[PDB]
Order: sequence, then C-alpha cells, then structure tokens
Amino acid sequence: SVYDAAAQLTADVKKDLRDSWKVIGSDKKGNGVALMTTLFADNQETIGYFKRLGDVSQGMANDKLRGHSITLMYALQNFIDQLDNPDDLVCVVEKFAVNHITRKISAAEFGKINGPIKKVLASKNFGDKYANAWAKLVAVVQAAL
Amino acid sequence: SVYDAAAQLTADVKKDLRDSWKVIGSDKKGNGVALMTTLFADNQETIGYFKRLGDVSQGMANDKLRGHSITLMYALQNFIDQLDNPDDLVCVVEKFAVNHITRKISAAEFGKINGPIKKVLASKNFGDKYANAWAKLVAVVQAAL
Ligand code: HEM
Ligand code: HEM
Repeated sequence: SVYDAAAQLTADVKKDLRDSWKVIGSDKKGNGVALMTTLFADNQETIGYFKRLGDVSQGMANDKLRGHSITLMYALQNFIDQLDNPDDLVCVVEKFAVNHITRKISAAEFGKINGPIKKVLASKNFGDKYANAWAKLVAVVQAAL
Repeated sequence: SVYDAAAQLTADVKKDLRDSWKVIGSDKKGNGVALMTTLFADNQETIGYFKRLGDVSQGMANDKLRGHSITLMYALQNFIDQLDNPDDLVCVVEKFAVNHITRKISAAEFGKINGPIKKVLASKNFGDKYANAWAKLVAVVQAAL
C-alpha cells in the first residue's frame, strides 16, 4: 500500500530529507550523473535497461545520460515538494511508477538505487541516518510498482 | 537545430520567462491543472491522446490528471533552470522531445499549447509580451519534434 508507505514519512524523516536535499539538490547535474554512474558501476546487470542512452560509460560526456540524469533530479525535487500533502505525493509517485512499470522494473530492482544513494550521500558527509530517510521515500515508489 | 533555437533566447526573453515563472511556478498544482483543462476545452481533439488519465473532465479530483499536471510543471521548471546553459537546455529538451515523439505528437500539435499558455498567463495579468516569450521557449521544443 503506497498510502501506508507514505504514512512512514514522519516529521523527523521529512526533516532529514529536506536538510539533505538542500545540499544534494543544489547540483542536480553533478549529483544526478554521479548517482547514475554509481548505479551502473555497482550493478552492471541493470545497464541493459538503459539501452536508449547509448554508451553510459561515457558519463557526463554522454548527452542522453546527462539529460536523463538532470531530469531524474527534478522527479526527486517533485517528491520533496509534495511531502506536505500525502494525497499529492501519492499521485506523483504513481505517475512515475508507471514510467518504470512499462520498462519492466520491479520493486526489488528499483530498490537497487539505495546503494548508490548511500554512497553519494556519504561523499557529501551525510551518514546512515540520511540514507535511511531516503530509503523510506524510495519505499513509497516501491509500493507502487 | 535545437541548439540554434535555444542559443537565440535573448537576455530580455529569459528575463520575461523568469519573472513570469516566479508567479506561475509558485502554484504548480493549480496552474498545471488549469493549463491542461484549458487545452482540453479549446482543443477537444487532443483529449483522445490522454486516455491513460481517465476522465479528464473530473479536473483536480482526477488523481492521474493531477499527477500528470504537477509533473508537467517540473519539466518546465527544468527548462527555466537551464536557460543560461544552452548545452544543458538542449539535452533536457531532447529527452522530453522523445517522450512526445513516441506518442506521435508533431511540432504543429505541440504548438497548440500556446493558446492555453497565453490564457493562463493573462489570468495572472501577464500580457502578450510574456506569451511571446513562452512561445519562443515552446519553439525550442518544436525544433526537436
Ligand atoms: C531515485 C530513483 C529513481 C528515480 C527518481 C527515477 C527517475 C526516472 C525518470 C524521471 C525517468 C524518465 C521517465 C520517462 O521519460 O519515461 C526514468 C527512466 C528510467 N528509469 Fe528510473 N528512476 C529511479 C530509479 C530507477 C532504477 C533503480 C531503475 C532500474 C534498476 C530505473 C530504470 C529506468 C529506466 C530503464 C528508464 C528509461 C530510460 C530511457 O530509456 O530513457 N530507474 N527514471
Ligand atoms: C508546455 C508543453 C508541454 C509540456 C512541458 C509537456 C510535458 C509532458 C510530460 C512531462 C509528460 C510525461 C512524459 C512521460 O511520462 O512519458 C507528458 C506526456 C504527454 N504529453 Fe505533454 N507536454 C506539453 C505539451 C503537450 C501537448 C500540446 C500535447 C498534445 C497536443 C502533449 C501530449 C502528451 C501525451 C499524449 C502524453 C502522454 C500522457 C500519458 O499517457 O501519460 N503534450 N507531457
């Protein structure tokens, strides 16, 4: 239930998400590409799903990957902005869930993004506390897959 | 090319885009739904394209339409944020162009959005000068369709 998952976003969790996003969201291009490259490096079995982006090993030099990465960061910006209203958070989460359902991405595979999130957060001096907060947001999307 | 279309957006145009977005973008849910509902009212022939959203006449109450509309506003937020770097604007515009090319939306059909944009801008007292500025940004997307 995406609704029960959304209920897990308590006051403390929402605060950690916002505080960490202020830093991470300030460089969408850089952190977005870092997130994607980390995903591909740590989970090579996921590269097949991104055939449309071409050679993802080119990282920032790949125009399609950069466009994709920047756009992905605005999906997260969207989620953060909807934290105040669960009804709105849910409808945007389901809209994005559809985009992945069509690509045949399961809740389990979507969850593979938690590893990269923790690593990027760590490189910015945000520990486990913050990685767990983000895992709860990711869990809302997983509930819709 | 798309680059030529973007590279042409002048300082005055970007200024008008940013000033109007400060207001329009401060209420993404309200203005996004208003944009979509206006498109369906003035161009009923486009309704068929949005069958995934269910009954679009339900407006705000339709969760799928609400989620689509809010998300649409973040694509625009993305564009506005990339105005000072044509290279980044181009790659995000091309990514979004693919989403519509797959739905068989032509450059001409995409331009139908200019009417609704003009009307919603007018509701917030932003005149022709501003509508012309947005038509120029829409033209950047049309260059990719
Ligand atoms: C923080 C989590 C994630 C976010 C916010 C996110 C966001 C996005 C966005 C905005 C798009 C573009 C949607 C479209 O235009 O159709 C997208 C595409 C895609 N995502 Fe994700 N995603 C996430 C995690 C994942 C994971 C972990 C996988 C797979 C292991 C995945 C697989 C895909 C694929 C295959 C595409 C299509 C790429 C293309 O061909 O353009 N995503 N994602
Ligand atoms: C300011 C102009 C516009 C913006 C920024 C915009 C934005 C978006 C976004 C972000 C999506 C979701 C992409 C995806 O998940 O695959 C979308 C989907 C779509 N757009 Fe647009 N769009 C615009 C104008 C139009 C116009 C004028 C038409 C048609 C006359 C159109 C037809 C569609 C269709 C059919 C979909 C698929 C909806 C669905 O089934 O989920 N768009 N648009």
